[PDB]
Amino acid sequence: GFKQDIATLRGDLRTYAQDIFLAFLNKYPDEKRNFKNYVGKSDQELKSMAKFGDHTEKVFNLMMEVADRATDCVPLASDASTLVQMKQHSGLTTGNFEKLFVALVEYMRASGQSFDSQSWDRFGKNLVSALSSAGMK
Ligand code: HEM
Repeated sequence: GFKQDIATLRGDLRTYAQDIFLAFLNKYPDEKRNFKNYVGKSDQELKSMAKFGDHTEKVFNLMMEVADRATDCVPLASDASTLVQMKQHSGLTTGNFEKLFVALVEYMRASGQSFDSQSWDRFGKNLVSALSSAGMK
C-alpha cells in the first residue's frame, strides 16, 4: 500500500525522482516555464544538469517525508505550511502540485509494479487541499 510504496521509492529514490519529474515535465511542457534552464534539453541531458539532479532529489526527499508523516494519505498541516513558506515556491499555485501528482499517478499505473496508485492520487489531492488552507494561491 501507500507506506510500502514510500519504502519502494526510497529504495531507488534518485532514479524514481528523475523518472517521475521527467514524466511531469513531458506531460505538461508549459511547466518548464518555472525552469527557464530546462528548455531545449532531452531527458538524458536534464539528468546531466546540476540544478535538475539537485532539485529533483530534494523534491522527492521531502515529498517522501511528507508522505511518511501523513495519516491515511492526509498530510500534516505543518508540512503544507512549510511548503507554502519556501521562498523558491513564491511563483507557484496549487495547479503546479496537482500536475506533478497526476504525472506521478500515471507513472505508477504504467509501471510493472504493485504501487497503490489510488492512495497516491488521494495523497496528491489531500496535499493540494492542505497547501490551499496554508495559503498557496
Ligand atoms: C511535493 C512537491 C515539491 C517539493 C517537496 C519541493 C521542494 C523544493 C525544495 C526542497 C526546493 C529547494 C531545494 C534546494 O534548494 O536544494 C525547491 C525549489 C524549487 N522548486 Fe520545488 N518542490 C516541489 C514541487 C515543485 C513544483 C511542482 C515546482 C514547479 C512546477 C517547483 C519549482 C521549484 C523551483 C523553481 C525551485 C527553485 C529553483 C530550482 O528549481 O532550481 N517545485 N523545491
